[PDB]
Amino acid sequence: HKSEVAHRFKDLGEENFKALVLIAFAQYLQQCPFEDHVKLVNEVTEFAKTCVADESAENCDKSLHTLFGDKLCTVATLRETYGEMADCCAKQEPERNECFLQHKDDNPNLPRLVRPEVDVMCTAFHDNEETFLKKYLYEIARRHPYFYAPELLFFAKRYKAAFTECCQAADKAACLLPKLDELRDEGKASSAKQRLKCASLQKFGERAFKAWAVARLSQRFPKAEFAEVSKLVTDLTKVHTECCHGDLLECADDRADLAKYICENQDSISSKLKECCEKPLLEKSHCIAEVENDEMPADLPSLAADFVESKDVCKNYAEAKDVFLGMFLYEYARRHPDYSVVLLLRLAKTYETTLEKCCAAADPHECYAKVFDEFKPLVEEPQNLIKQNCELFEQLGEYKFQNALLVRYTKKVPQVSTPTLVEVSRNLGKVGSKCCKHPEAKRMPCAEDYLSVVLNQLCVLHEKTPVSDRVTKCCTESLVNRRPCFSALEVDETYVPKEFNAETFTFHADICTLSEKERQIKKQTALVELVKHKPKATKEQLKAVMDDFAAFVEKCCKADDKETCFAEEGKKLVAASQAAL
Ligand SMILES: CCCCCCCCCCCCCCCC(=O)O
Ligand SMILES: CCCCCCCCCCCCCCCC(=O)O
Ligand SMILES: CCCCCCCCCCCCCCCC(=O)O
Repeated sequence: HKSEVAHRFKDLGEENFKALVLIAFAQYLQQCPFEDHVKLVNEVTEFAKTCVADESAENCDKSLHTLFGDKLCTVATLRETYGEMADCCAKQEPERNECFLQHKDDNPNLPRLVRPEVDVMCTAFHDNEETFLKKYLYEIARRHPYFYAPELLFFAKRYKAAFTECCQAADKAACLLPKLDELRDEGKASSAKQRLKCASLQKFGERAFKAWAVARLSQRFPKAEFAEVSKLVTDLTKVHTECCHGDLLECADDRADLAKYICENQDSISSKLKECCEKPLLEKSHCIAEVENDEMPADLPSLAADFVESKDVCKNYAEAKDVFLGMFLYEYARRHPDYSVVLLLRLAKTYETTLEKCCAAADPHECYAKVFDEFKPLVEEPQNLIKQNCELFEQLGEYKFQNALLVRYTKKVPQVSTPTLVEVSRNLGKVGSKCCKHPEAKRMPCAEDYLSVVLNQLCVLHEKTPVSDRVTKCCTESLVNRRPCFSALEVDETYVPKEFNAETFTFHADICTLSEKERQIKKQTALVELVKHKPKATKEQLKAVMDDFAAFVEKCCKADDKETCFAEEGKKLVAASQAAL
C-alpha cells in the first residue's frame, strides 16, 4: 500500500467510499449542516480519484488519519462552534487523532427525528433518491456517533430496500411502517449490544469477557479444536478493546484481519461459512458474526471421564487454572447450543468453586465426585421459566400477556415510574412473540439475546434517576447473576398504597378515535396506576375490575352521545370498583 486512500477506494468502491466518509465526518462534526459535509465528501472523493489514477501524485503518500484530521481542520466555523476540538488542530498527528477521539460527544442536545407521513417520504424518495438517503444517513450518524460505521451503512441499504418495495405498493403505510418498525427495533437492539459489550469489558474485566466469548464461539464452531477457539478469543478480545476505544479506522482494520483469517482456516473452524467468505471486504465480518451453529459431531463422550473421575484433575487445574476452566467451558458449551451463554458461565463458575474447596482438601476425588449434580438444578431454573412463560403467552394473546406482566412487575417494584413499567412490560411481551415461536431447542439463547438488551436499557434509566436499592443490586451484580437477581424479586411488602387521584381514572370519548396502539397504552397506564392504588388485590378482583372496564368502553364507544356516557358510567365504574377493593 503506497497509497492508503487509493487502496480503500479500490477495495470499497466509489459508492461505499462516499457513504463511509460521510458517516465518518457526521460522527466528529455533529453540529455542522448537511450541505457542508457534502462539500467535504466530494473533495475527499475528488482527491481519492487522483491517487487511484497515480499512486505517486501529490499528497497520496499520506496516512488516512493524517488526511482526515487535515480536512477536519480546514473547517473555519470550527473554533466558533466546537471550541476545544479546534485546539486539537495545533497538535501533530499521533497526538492529534487521540484528541479528536477525546472530544466525541455521545448524544448532544439534538431534537428527536420526526417520521414524516408515508406519502411525504415516498414522493421524496422518488424525486431525489440519493440526497433523501444521505440526508437521513447524516442524521442517524450525528446522533449515534459511536455506532460502528459499516453496520450503519448495512442498515442504510435495508431502508433503501424497504422504500423500493413499498412506494410501488397497494397500501403504503401497511407495507412500510412494519418494515420501518422492525428496522428501528434492530437499529436500537444493535446499538445496545455495542454499548453493552463495551460496558462489560470495562466494569467486569478481560477475564469474564473471554469466558463469555469462549462459551459463545464453541457453541457456534463445535467441530473446531480448543487451541483454535483460544486463538479466535484472543483476537476478538483485541478487536473489542480497540472498537470500544472509538478509532473507526483501526477498529475496521482489526475486524477485517479477523475475517481474512477465519476464511483461510475455514476447513478447521466451520462448514457453514462458505457464503460469508465469498462476500466482499465490507460485509465479511458482519456476515460471519451472524453465522449459524455448525452441527456438532454425532457421538461425543460425556465429560465426567476427564473433568470428574480422572486423577490428575487438580494436577491439571493447578498447572494453569483459567486454561483448564477454559478447556471445560469449551467442552460443555459445544455439546449444548440450547443453553444460554450465561447458563454455561454459571456452570463453569460452579465447577470452579468446587475445584477450589476440593483440590485444597484432604481427599480430592471424593469431595467433588458429585459436582455434576449441582448442575441439574441450575439448568432447570431458566428452562422452567421458559416452559411457564411461553405456556402463559399461549393462553392469553401478546396483549393480554403484557398485562399479566405489568401487574407482576408493578407489584415487585411499585416505586418505578408508570411510563417505564408500561414500556418494559410491552417489550417483554414482544420477546414473548419472537421467542416462543422457537422450539425448546432454541428458546433460551433467544431470551438471553433479547433480555440482555432489555435489561441493560433498564439499568441505564435507573442509573440516571434511581428508585429502588433492590433494582440497584441487580444492576451492580455480575453479568451472570443479573437475570436471576431480577427473577428473585418479591412483591414489595413495604409499599404504601398511593393517594387516589380522580383524574387518573377519568376516560374521555377520544379513546374511541385513537389507534389500537394508543388505546392499549392508555388502558395499560390505568392498570399500573390501579395496581399502585390497590397493591393488595387478587387475580379475581383485578379480573373483575378489568372486565367492568371492558364493558364500560364497549358500551360508550357504540352509543349515541359518546361523551355524557363516558362521564356518567364513569362515575359508576369508579365507585363500584372502589367498593370491590
Ligand atoms: C480461553 C481462556 C479464557 C478463560 C476462561 C475462564 C473461565 C472462567 C469461568 C468463570 C466465569 C466468570 C465468573 C466470575 C464471577 C466472579 O468473579 O464473581
Ligand atoms: C480522508 C479519509 C477519510 C476516510 C476514508 C474512508 C474510510 C472507510 C474505512 C472503512 C473500511 C472498512 C473495512 C472492513 C472492516 C469490516 O468489514 O468491518
Ligand atoms: C428503572 C428501573 C425499572 C425496574 C423495573 C423492574 C421490573 C422487573 C423486570 C424484570 C424482567 C426480567 C425477567 C425476570 C424473569 C422472572 O420473572 O423470573
